[PDB]
Amino acid sequence: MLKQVEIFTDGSCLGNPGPGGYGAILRYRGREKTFSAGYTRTTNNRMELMAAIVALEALKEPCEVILSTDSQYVRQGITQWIHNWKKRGWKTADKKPVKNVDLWQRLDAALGQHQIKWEWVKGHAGHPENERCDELARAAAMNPTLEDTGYQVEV
Repeated sequence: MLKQVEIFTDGSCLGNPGPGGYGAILRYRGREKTFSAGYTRTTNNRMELMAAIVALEALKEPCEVILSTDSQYVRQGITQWIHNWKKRGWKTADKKPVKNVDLWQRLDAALGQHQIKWEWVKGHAGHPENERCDELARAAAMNPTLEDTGYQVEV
């Protein structure tokens, strides 16, 4: 049994907005849990964030996690923006709510309990687990069954 929770995530979208989905693989306890769902109308950025949310939300106690994803948007958010957005109450410079604040806040809450180590992989050089996420995300977007409630053409 691994001594660290391993998480792999990916998200895909056919349009902007368009049908999209995510794939997440989680290695927790002695199991391998796979999560995937497609949404009728959403975006690539929101699916990549949803991948990470559902995997962390599965975590029932404070863990030491290693998250692997080739998503620029999650990376950008986590390394450059998230800190600053909390200091500014989740608003832009022109004082509006940040884009996808709904998901970034959800993600923020989900990271809180954990000791997380981020692994940013390049698309063409991920582990066998990242490729399966991609494949899952792509298949989910082809048969979408959920509604992305928080999506807005708007804010």
